[PDB]
Amino acid sequence: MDYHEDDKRFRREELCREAEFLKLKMPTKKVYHISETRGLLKTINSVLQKITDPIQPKVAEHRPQTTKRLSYPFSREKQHLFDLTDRDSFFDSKTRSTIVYEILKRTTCGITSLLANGVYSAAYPLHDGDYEGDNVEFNDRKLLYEEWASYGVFYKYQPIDLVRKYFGEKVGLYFAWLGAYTQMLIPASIVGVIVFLYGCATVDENIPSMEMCDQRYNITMCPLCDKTCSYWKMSSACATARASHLFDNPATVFFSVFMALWAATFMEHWKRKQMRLNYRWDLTGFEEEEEAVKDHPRAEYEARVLEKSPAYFTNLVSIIFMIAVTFAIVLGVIIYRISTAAALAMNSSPSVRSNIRVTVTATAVIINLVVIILLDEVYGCIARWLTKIEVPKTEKSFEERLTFKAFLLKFVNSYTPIFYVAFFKGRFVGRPGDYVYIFRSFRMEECAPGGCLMELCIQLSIIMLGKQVIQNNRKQRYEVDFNLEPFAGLTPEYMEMIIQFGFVTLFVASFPLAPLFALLNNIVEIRLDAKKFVTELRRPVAIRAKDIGIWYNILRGVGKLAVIINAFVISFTSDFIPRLVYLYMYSQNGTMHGFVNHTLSSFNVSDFQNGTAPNDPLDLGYEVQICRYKDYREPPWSEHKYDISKDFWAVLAARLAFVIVFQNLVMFMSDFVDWVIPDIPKDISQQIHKEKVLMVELFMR
Amino acid sequence: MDYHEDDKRFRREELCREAEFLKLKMPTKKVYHISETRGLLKTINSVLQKITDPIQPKVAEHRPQTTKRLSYPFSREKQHLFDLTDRDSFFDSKTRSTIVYEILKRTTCGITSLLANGVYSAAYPLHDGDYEGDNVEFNDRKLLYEEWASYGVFYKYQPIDLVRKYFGEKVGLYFAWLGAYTQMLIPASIVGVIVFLYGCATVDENIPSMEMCDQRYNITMCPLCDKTCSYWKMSSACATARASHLFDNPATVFFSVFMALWAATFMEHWKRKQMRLNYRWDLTGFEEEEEAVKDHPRAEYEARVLEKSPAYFTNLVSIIFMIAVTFAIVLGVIIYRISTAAALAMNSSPSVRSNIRVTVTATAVIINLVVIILLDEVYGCIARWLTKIEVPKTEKSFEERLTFKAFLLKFVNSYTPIFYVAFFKGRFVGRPGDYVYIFRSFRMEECAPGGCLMELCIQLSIIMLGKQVIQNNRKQRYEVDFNLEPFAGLTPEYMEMIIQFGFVTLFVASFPLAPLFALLNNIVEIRLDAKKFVTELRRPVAIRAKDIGIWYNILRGVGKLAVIINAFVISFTSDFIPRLVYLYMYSQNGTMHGFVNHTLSSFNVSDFQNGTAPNDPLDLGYEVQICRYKDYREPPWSEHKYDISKDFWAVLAARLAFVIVFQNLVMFMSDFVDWVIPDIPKDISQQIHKEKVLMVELFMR
Ligand SMILES: [Ca+2]
Ligand SMILES: [Ca+2]
Ligand SMILES: [Ca+2]
Ligand SMILES: [Ca+2]
Repeated sequence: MDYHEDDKRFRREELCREAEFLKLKMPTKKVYHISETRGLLKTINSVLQKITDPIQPKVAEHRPQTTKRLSYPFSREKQHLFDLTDRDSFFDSKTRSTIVYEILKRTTCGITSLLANGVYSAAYPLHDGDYEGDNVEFNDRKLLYEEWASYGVFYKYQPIDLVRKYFGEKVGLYFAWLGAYTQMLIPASIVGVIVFLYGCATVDENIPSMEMCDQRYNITMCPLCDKTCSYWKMSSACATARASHLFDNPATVFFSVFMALWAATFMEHWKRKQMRLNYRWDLTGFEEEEEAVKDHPRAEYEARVLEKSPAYFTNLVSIIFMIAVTFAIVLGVIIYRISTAAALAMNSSPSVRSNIRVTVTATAVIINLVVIILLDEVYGCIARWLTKIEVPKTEKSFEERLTFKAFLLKFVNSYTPIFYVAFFKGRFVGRPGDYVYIFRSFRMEECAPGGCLMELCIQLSIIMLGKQVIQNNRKQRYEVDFNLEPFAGLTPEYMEMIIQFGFVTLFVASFPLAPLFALLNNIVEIRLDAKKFVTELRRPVAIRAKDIGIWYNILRGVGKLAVIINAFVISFTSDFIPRLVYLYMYSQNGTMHGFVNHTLSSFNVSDFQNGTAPNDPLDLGYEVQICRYKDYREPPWSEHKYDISKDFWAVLAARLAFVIVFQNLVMFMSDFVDWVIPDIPKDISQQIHKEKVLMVELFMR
Repeated sequence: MDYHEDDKRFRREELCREAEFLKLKMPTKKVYHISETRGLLKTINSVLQKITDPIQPKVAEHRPQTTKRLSYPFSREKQHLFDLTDRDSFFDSKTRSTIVYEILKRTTCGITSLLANGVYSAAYPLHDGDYEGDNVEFNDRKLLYEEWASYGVFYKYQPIDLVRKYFGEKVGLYFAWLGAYTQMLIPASIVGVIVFLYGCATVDENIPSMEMCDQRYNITMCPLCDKTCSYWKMSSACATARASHLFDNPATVFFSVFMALWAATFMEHWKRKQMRLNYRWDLTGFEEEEEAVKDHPRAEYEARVLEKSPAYFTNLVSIIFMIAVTFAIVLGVIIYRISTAAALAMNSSPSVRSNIRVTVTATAVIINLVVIILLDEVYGCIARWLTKIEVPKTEKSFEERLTFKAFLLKFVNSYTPIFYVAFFKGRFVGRPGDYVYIFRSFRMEECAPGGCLMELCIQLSIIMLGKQVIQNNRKQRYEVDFNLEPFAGLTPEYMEMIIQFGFVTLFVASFPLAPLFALLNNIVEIRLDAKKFVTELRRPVAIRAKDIGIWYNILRGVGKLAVIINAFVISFTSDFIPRLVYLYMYSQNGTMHGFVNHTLSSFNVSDFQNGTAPNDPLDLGYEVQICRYKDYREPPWSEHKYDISKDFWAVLAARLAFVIVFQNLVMFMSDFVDWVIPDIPKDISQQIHKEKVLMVELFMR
């Protein structure tokens, strides 16, 4: 049981002599202000860095950090830059660790240069006591384990003041943002359940659904593949049409508008909440610019350029990153294209005879998700290498550029198959008179029969649930925390949340119960992150932060892109605009009767291109003469046959007009939601006004 | 010649006794810190308010206001909140007037309550000396008259430090913004002249222009009016087609993109320039919130609601303002509709026989501009009355709400005829088989023959030049400034500049030399505003300001609306998308030959509706059987005649797709221009860093 002390570093004790000299030179600089104690356990030494009482005001004044006062107006104690009070244990462990880390970073041979050189293996603070220990005494770690880091306390609120008090305000800000996201997902999940129940309660009487599942019509569709498969009855796929209505009803369009407004309201609710937490924790912006130490490779680079005496190199690095992003996009496209074929071969190998084209698609999206998880680490390493060779000036810019590059790579390799299936999947394929052949021998495949909106939503389901699947399916203190996993950072924990937010905002024009899945994921992910921070990972160094930072701009950009993505999803891949066009232009009775016969276009089977027709035309029991495809083209009994008709141009014009109306009106409503809701709450403003006039009154006398 | 003194107020000296008692009560409160001297000239007294030396540090410390320091690092003197230096005339006239006005506003019976009550006619400062006076001694007013307020010094730069030193920093900020606007209009004007010369150098060989001005084709167009006029040859209007190419060439589309980027660049340049001027003048944000005195009607309202013991009343006021704005819109539409008819009757009264339909349109837009100038004051008074009955809490919110209401009313009544001619002018009229009749007897008019883009640009020309036309076509001091016109405010001077900016950004997709007209207007308007501020108007009270305020948000909103307005102008009223559609879909040779025959649609003259055909079908010398209109409809020799064909839907789909592409790409490029250009300049940041570390170093010792 070590005494009350602070951040400790780990040495390498058995060139080696130069490393030992560098390991001993800095403690000689630490003699004046840091106490030390060495320890041997079996073969490797370690050192301790307890700091003394008079040096806490020495560093707490040069770096301005807040301190609670004595007076309590309205039973709420005020704060000040420094207050001197006896029984000096009021400096909690996070403040002491921050002061010691600032001492380590300021004193040169910074501690990061010695850690990257290799003379120091690690430098971590120690957790206060132990969690779930026998006969422990009022531990903050134990309190956070029993009240916050438990699966049986998931419904209760989280002690955000306690997690700020223990793991600092960056981890506190992350958990407050995650709690705000989880709390805002509840009304979206409720409305999503309502919309899904509306879809389930209407699909029985949905007129296209009954027209497409009806027998005695005997409509024979076009083969949709090469000479391997053949003509298929449309009714044989209309069970997909029963699943199709649950995702493209007008309630889903209202749901898209509601989630645009919900993303806006969440953005300014978090904008107010971060100012509320800034009022609660620290409003001092005295941490001024150009105070962090520069990078040692940056120092070497500037020494080199002053000896040999930039923007061009940084522009070249950004260009290389741009072709890297384009390569990632085309790589994701080709990975999805080969993964669906690999799943098709795997399912056709033992002749399972599913005859549903859903289990094979689930296998395809599962192996695609596996490959995406495999290349996520590759893209992270590529982004880190690209950012390190640019050698930014400070650590903050280094972290922000690494964050930007990693987020763009995660965005492209996590949304490339979904953007491929949603938009560029079965539109560029031509008429059955003549198809388009990529590499002059392979046809570009059409999507799922009866509508690949079902394919899009099951890919969304599997990819969103895969993140849940991969997570759900005599000794002294210093060696115990040495056995613990080191703390990496909040950046990969923000990455998955931002990707989930992209799923929630970008693709609920096709999946109304995505907020429900996101809420069910976040409910257990809050407790998993709590258990990981309390039990497994080492104590974070509690770096000071004011707001979230770059991820707020990332959320704003995702929300702005979600408007145009949702508009394009509703217009093009949702098959809702053609229903409106048939209802208001071609109905002739005011009802949606004959919509399926209007959408389908005839094709004479004598006009295939060089044996593309199937080898078995008698599989249906009759010799079919005309198949029906879906492209809005002229019938074969016309003067200009297999040509684009007026209906295609009318439907396309209506789709583009709806994109214009949706995008403009939804951006205007989001701007109105931004304008109405103030950034600063009125109560926080009157409280900070009262606090500043009360401190002026107190310091007047 | 009065001595060195400050702001003086004007009394009413011959109930009257109560007014006299209120006029004498407040000078008794002025005895302690203000000196006074009374003066009679013929019948009315006046008072003087020279302030004493010890009161200047008393008020200059409670309200933190700038004071130059003695030391000059890099030949630039620093700034501190207060410095004590002998020869106390370093406090210039604007600071003394501001201190005296703050004294007047703080001391109760505020000075605005006594001025609105009626006991005080005016309260104005005196100009330092006189301009252009004989044997004057280094006057700032004289220096600004010969160096800034003159028409012979228009090419030189303006002394922005001197105008800040004399009329304060609000007038300085207005003149700096006007100078930045004039300087940024120069490259836009150069590119506009280049684009206009490109249009002039191509119109000779423009294939639609030669096809439309060619003889021997003998195309007879539809009557385009009621039974009054008759069929007209298209060539008889193709001189308008020679003017039409100068405004809808592809250089104009590139010009629209260039002005979107130019508006973004101007916004970021002014954003940097206002921070530069903030560094030069004052960076202190110590003027905290809730320090201004509340309104007396607001005090009466809160006293009433506390005695009798809001959001509903404010919402009702905003609703009344919304129906007021809608009424202004429909009023502007009907004013244009009756003004064109009034001009037509006025021109047809003496039988001028112009036969050009341009002089009558110029008369229509001139009288429309006259009516708009007439109702601008009406809308300003309506906005002031609507804002005053809402009784806002402070003066700043009162001015901002009055500004918002006045700007919306100015926007609607200044852009309603232009938005009417651009978009809703000749599109809702039907085919010549059957027209639409408003009020069941009057046809909705078609616009000018050969293209009403010419009508739109001549209306833009006249409305933009009308603001230039209405502007170009033994005694002591206190009585001299009493004879001068009182200072109203910078709000009406900002209104015309914002309307000019709306003209520059919203409508250069149809008028490429609008920045040239704006530059030629601003060149003389800077000098007229300078002469008005120096010679005619009284001295402003020099209220402190940091940025412009609401007008920056207004400029941002105008620039954001300009993207979609320009996209709709290029797609719908520019006739550029149909040229692209004919070139890439119907050309059959790759050239623009037969475009006029493709756009025009035939109509049999046997199919007019109830005598709508003209009374004189033999005016052209032949009995015409088929006229040609412009609606993309099926020919009469068709199974479905006079019906919308495939070409209309294709052209409409291309127009909407171009609106989508233009809006999305142009907003992305504007966001990229905002993102690349930093808000704070790097040199200003390094200088404020150097200044703060040097003041820390000085105050350390
Ligand atoms: Ca996590
Ligand atoms: Ca807001
Ligand atoms: Ca003016
Ligand atoms: Ca910027």
